[PDB]
Amino acid sequence: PLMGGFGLKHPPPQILIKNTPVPADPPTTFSQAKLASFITQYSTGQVSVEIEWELQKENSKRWNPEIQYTSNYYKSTNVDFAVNTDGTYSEPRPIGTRYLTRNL
Amino acid sequence: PLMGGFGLKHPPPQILIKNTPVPADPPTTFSQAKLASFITQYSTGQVSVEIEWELQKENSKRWNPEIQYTSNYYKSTNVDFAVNTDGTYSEPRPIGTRYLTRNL
Repeated sequence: PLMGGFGLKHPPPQILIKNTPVPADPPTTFSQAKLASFITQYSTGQVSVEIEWELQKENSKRWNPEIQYTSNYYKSTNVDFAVNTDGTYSEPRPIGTRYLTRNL
Repeated sequence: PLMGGFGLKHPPPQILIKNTPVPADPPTTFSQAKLASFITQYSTGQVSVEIEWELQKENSKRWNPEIQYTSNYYKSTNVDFAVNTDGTYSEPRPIGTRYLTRNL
């Protein structure tokens, strides 16, 4: 994929969900038209998704130290990747996956 | 230990080595005095030491990122922890062992 990712021919199947419509009271005399009056309704719940991953361990004889992703050592008004005073979560910067090195 | 380390009651036994003295030619007439003239001599070789270590894996539910030891990302005249032009190895800074966190 050009955005980056894992191109799949059979990707994870998309999951669709809907509230089953519940009609408001129909008239007492039959009518051909479909029922246009419904009960205002919504649902809530809990969803869980668990992905197993396969890792390729880094095996390298490089002598000197790598470059690692490290949080800022210096003080700050609030922790990065954590809530602020108002409870708003925030992610301060995009984090790529390439800090290790290999030989080309 | 106050310098830091692993205090041992039976530490690794210190290994001692010496060149066995080889005398220069003694006189042809017996003498009681010990032999004061030796052959100038030295030895060389290869030594190997292999230590097995026991690690305590870090298991933590901290949400935000840790602080890691990372080499300087910015350019420099030469790599740190690597030889210079003249072949002189150098270690630019002392590196302590505590970058991870726990709850007190």
